Amino acid sequence: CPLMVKVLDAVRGSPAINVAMHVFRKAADDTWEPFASGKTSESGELHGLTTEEEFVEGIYKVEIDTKSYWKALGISPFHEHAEVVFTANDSGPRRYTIAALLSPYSYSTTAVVTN
Amino acid sequence: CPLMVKVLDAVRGSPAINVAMHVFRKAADDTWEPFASGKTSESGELHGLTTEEEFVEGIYKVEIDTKSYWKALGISPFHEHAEVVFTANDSGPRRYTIAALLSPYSYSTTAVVTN
Amino acid sequence: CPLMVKVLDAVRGSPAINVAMHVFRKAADDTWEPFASGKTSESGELHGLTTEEEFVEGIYKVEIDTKSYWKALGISPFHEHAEVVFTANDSGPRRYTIAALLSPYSYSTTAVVTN
Amino acid sequence: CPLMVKVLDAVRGSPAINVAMHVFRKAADDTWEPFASGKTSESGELHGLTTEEEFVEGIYKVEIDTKSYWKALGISPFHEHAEVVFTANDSGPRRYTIAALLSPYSYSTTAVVTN
Repeated sequence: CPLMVKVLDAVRGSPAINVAMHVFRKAADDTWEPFASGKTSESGELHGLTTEEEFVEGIYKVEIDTKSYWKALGISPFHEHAEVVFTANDSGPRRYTIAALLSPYSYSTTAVVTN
Repeated sequence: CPLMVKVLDAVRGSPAINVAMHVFRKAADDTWEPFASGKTSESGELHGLTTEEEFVEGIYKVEIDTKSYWKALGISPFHEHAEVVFTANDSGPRRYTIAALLSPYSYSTTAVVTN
Repeated sequence: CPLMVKVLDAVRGSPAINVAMHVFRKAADDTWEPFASGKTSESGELHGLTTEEEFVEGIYKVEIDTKSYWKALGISPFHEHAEVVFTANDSGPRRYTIAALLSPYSYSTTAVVTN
Repeated sequence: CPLMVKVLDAVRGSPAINVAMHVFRKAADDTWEPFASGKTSESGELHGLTTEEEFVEGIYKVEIDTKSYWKALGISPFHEHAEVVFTANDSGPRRYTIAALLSPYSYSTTAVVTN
């Protein structure tokens, strides 16, 4: 599993469950093409977005719908979404774990890249 | 000053100086219209992006060129950039300070919204 | 001002106001000798803790009373406090700004060290 | 497993391996008593510190030796250590995952508490 995302809620100290996200890949003509999508599970994780074969070199964008997450909890948050944009697999295949830590007016994002 | 950005470098323990960024407003056709840009000062701050009259309600994106910053320092970064996307002034004009804390494989962004 | 602390609230998107903290210096017997304290202003900042003459090399601890802050806001926190422990002035006097970003179940602390 | 710690390196985008930490519990007389210790594995995780039976209610402190971690990589970091202090099990037994994200001049810590 070459691309996984984990989302935590910094207010409750819990996984952020049922958070929707879409992944995009930059095409040769510079547009963002839809690549994969999913929502976080009860553990705050989203697995199975792609395969080693499909996940070729390129620039990818993960757009995490954090606004809908907060709104369903009654909160009007600052950010519309949390976006993570990165070049992947430039030196060969790697495994990427993207973590997002959510607060109503702040988010943090971290990448763990393994070989 | 309705919109200010402050950037810190978590590797060196300093303001992040000469960080370039662009501010976009979302157009009617859902494309991003650039409208302001600048680079952070010796204090890591960028002021004077817009004015209260011009800074009307809408969705705004700040794209911070973190990759160029880390490249200029000889340090390999993960992200292409750090984006902050938010709806402004939904309850009337506010002063926004966007605070970004940068590491090569992680960043955080926080909004301090004052009235 | 050799030592300043700035605290932000990631839930409300604001300076964290009236946050109490104590500064300790490590004694010869490895106990913590209190020597300064204060509470953050309307801007979330605490200035005037020490002076350049008094702020000699040594190990210092800032204990930020985050639990009281969250309790005063009616929000359940995880931590008893946020501690920052550091050796000061190891290469000669520096100006230290300690920046703390607070959420109920997460915090970050960053040092901006200028010369 | 009621108490686990995970440590990541924000510079390299990797688990922080072989990071030492000590856990303490506040005694009835207010002193910190040694509770458990260990070092992070190749995955940046430390498991098996305690048991459900042993991990009674109380105030606990995790002192993570982040300075030694950075020094072994050639870096003189800001913090002496990263300390996480918290009341545990106040409403019955819970499972605690403490995460720490390390940069030379910044650290973040998060708690995920599950029932």
